[PDB]
Amino acid sequence: NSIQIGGLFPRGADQEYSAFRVGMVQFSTSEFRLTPHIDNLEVANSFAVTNAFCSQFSRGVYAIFGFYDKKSVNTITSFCGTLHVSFITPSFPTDGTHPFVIQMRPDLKGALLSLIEYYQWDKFAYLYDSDRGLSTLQAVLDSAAEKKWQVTAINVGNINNDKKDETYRSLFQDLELKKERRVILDCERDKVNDIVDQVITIGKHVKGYHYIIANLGFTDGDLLKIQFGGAEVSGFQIVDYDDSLVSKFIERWSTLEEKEYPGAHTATIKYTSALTYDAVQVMTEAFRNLRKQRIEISRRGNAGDCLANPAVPWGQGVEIERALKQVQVEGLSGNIKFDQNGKRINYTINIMELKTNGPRKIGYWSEVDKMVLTEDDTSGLEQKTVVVTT
Amino acid sequence: NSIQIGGLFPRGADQEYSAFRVGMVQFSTSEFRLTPHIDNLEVANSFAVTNAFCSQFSRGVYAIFGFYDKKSVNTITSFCGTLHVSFITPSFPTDGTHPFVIQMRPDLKGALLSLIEYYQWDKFAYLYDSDRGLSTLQAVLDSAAEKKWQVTAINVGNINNDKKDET
Amino acid sequence: YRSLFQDLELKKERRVILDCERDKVNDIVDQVITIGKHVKGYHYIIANLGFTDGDL
Repeated sequence: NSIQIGGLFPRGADQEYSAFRVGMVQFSTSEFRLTPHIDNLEVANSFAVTNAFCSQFSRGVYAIFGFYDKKSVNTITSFCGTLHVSFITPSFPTDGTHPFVIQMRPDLKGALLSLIEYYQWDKFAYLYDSDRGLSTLQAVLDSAAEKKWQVTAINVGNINNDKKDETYRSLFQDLELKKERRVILDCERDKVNDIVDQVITIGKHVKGYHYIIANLGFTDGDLLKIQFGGAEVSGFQIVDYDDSLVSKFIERWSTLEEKEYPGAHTATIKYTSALTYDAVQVMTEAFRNLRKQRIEISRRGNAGDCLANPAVPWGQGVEIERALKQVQVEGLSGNIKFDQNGKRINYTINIMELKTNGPRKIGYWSEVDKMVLTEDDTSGLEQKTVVVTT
Repeated sequence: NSIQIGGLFPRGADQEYSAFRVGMVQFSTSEFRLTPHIDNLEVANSFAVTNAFCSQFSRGVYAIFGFYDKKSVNTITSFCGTLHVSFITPSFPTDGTHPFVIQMRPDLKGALLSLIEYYQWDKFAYLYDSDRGLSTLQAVLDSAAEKKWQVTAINVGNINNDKKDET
Repeated sequence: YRSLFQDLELKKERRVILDCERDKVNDIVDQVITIGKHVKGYHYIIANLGFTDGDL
């Protein structure tokens, strides 16, 4: 039983495509086989997104999948909201509730809030890139109202690569006027690298400074460059490597030849690709749930124009979502659950700290339990509580 | 020499369309007269936007006119940039240098910062709707850094109208 | 290297004269970068004619 689905991907997202095919291999079943429709179009062109979308709609695919730009999110929400076509996504969570918008990336901001609550910062700089969405900034500012924080947010993503240099030295010099010791970066994997590099060159990775890297790729980042600077560094990890299923994933992940699956022949993996690999599992789990519900879904693949007026929804697709959010299985990120809005729920994220020996977990942020310190920290290994009689 | 053009007026903007009619009256000329393709569709719905857009595109209209949402801006920019079709809007300006884009609103930003400098303020709240975009926010914060300003921005616009009083 | 400069910390040295060939010069400099001991309050003296020849 072929089951056609979409397969949008940004170019240069090779690791995700590789892990995607890995998902196709790992979870293939005799009962039916998925029929991906790969499309390597840039997400920057919303029109091109429209093109691929109508294209797969012509394919009559029962599902569509891919990344999206903040520039593109409104388009996907508009169409999938209109045509009642379900759409899973690794990308950052939608700022607004929408139908047919499953989203693999857990909300991160609340954990960030609790994280600040732990360090009890009163004031700090806050760098950010626009591309993931400014909503996090809106959050930290709203908190800043209640928490009387004097945050100094600044965008950095406008800067050209060609002059990507002095702009930083000018920037951090500005931070010196406030003598900031505390900054939360909020940038892309690459921008994280360049920023850390410039911090190295200016030497502000010395003890007395501190940093917070607002993303799931904290372990993914190459932090070895600054491990010894004495400044403390901490971030987030959706994917524990100590997990059994994870280590098992690594056992084969390293093995794959790069020629077939480039970027895969490594000890680790980007969390995003991991979310992809999980997402395929979720999809296939849903379709497995369909036949058990014995619900026919054999819609015509000749959907015709997506621009057709009226754009009548095909109800079988509408049925699909009803199952999709109800799905629940383990993945590389661990357990996953969804709200009626398609946002992830009941997720828990592993707070991380870099240390001289290497990076280490210290606690986990539950959706309800918020920050929770581990058992390691709360002990007497290096130092414990002393009873003073007086 | 009648000349086909687009028409994309969001619902509930009657005064705008009326003004458009007055514009059609004041500048009508024998050399040519415009042929509007007026439409009343939700600005928020990028899908419907694309629908009417491609619809007029089927007309092959030599120009298009209408507004856009901050959500929809990427749509129309992506199209005029791709389709090399000219377009004009009275909506708030794009943050980027987008080809085949015309826009009637001069940026209020520099005048705003200037006005700030005139009062020589140091501390202020900054209430904002999301809808016109956060560019002014990025700007006022930018000037805030160098000027040692203490901004207190807040997103009032997400509040539900059902209880738009308690908040 | 890290063991080495840590030893310098016991004397809290702010002042060091390197005297090495340009390759090991560059390496030691890189390590100084990684350990971050190139902030204000430290100083260095590179004892060779290649002071411009090396990256700085």
